[PDB]
Amino acid sequence: PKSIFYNQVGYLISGDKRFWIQAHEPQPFALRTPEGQAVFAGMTKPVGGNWYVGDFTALRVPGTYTLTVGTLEARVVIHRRAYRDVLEAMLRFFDYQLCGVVLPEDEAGPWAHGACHTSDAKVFGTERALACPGGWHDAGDYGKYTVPAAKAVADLLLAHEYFPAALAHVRPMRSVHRAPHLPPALEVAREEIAWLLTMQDPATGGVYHKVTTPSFPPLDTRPEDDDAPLVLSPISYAATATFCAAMAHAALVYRPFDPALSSCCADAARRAYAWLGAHEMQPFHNPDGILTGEYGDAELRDELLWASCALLRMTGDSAWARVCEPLLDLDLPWELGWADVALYGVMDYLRTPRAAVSDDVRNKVKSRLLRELDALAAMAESHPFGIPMRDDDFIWGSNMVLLNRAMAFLLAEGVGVLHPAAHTVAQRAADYLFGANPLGQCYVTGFGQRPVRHPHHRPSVAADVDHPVPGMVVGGPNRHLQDEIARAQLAGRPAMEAYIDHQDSYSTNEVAVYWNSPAVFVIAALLEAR
Ligand SMILES: [Ca+2]
Ligand SMILES: [Zn+2]
Repeated sequence: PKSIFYNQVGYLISGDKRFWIQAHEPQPFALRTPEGQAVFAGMTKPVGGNWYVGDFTALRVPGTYTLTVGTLEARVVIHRRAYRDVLEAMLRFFDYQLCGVVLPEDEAGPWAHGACHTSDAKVFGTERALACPGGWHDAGDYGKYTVPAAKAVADLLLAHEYFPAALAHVRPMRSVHRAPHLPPALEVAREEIAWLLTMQDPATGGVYHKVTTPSFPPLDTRPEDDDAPLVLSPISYAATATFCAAMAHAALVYRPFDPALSSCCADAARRAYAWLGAHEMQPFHNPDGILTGEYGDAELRDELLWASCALLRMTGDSAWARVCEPLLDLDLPWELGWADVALYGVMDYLRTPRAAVSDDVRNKVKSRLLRELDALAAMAESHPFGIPMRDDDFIWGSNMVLLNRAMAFLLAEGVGVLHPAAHTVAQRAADYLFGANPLGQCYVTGFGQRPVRHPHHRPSVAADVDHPVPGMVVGGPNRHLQDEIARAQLAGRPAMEAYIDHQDSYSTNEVAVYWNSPAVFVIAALLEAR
């Protein structure tokens, strides 16, 4: 497959521009207008392994150019807002996943419905029932889970706070949101917050782990065709803590837009934390008779960290610094979910007014955060595609691992922790996700020259349209070959090549709400840069 590897979505006018080829020496290259006029030229340079890169960043005039190097040819496009449409489709994906709510045909097209899982969820072990209407279907399945929901919400909320201008005029589905009509990111994220609120037991303040069917309906199964009884898995520490942090964050962001919802989230967060103080950290386990997504976790101190730090920033009360800061000194991995969420708390802590926290602890936190970014930067400098990844990092949901890492750079920039490689990593992450990889694969449905055509997504599989729901970020290459398709097809291939666009490859070609949400953040960042 001797080919030119590039960002198949496009390049920003004022953005960094790079293409990849396999070679053993530098080669001259050139870009020409559609009419054949040479407008740019340069030399490729080695970046490790068999890989060479070409840099045409200085080419600022928008349009479609013919890139030539050696005998190889490719067409790249430069646009003022090249990632405008893909960002829109990425946020619109959340509306496509909406549950218990009719999606109008004029907006949802061939994947329209219809109200799925309207059944009042029976609490596990009992006959009492609460109405738990979504909200979003988590992944390719239709299950709704509290823990990963908190990440998806937090990311979209963070995307709004950081890059409101880039998201200001993206349009979610028209007839599914209420008043006051919020900025698109907040307009979309509110739906998941609303469902999450109904997941909190008013009796104990605790939060149910997941409301799903007992088992997984077939890949072919339509949402409404899935009418199995809805189980309500027990309250868990992880569910309550992540709920608490997400609500405290929601209560803070939505205040100048929806004061009514802001008030409701704040009270829900406090009650949720009250539960944490009276219950031990117990790892969730699937109830007997439940085989849906467990989303378990044995380490729960980072959840408490996030919950504490979120309430710290929500209240601005230095009383929270007493519980936050000891947890911040722990050697927990500072990551962005869904299981390891410590960095979310770190950010809330750093975005808290300096007068409410300890200076020496704040300096230590900033110092560690920079070290972590330094390590990622070193990884990106060694990687041929400039992304903060090693071979053993390419596991289940490697694209989220990548995107979370790019997000960490951009988040830290917002709190005065500026690493010089931050915006380079952001572009490289987008390049990789949009085709700049050993497979030349655009890992987003409905975009690029080699798009994802057969994702592990039941609404997409159900419809016989031979093209899935657009704007879905798939899991990406997984070296552990954790499905029957991958183990047969992808055996022997390098980590970055451990992907296949097969609808039955759920460990490489699955989608998720918490996979699109960091994608929204990173892509919005690139558009905001202008
Ligand atoms: Ca954890
Ligand atoms: Zn549903």
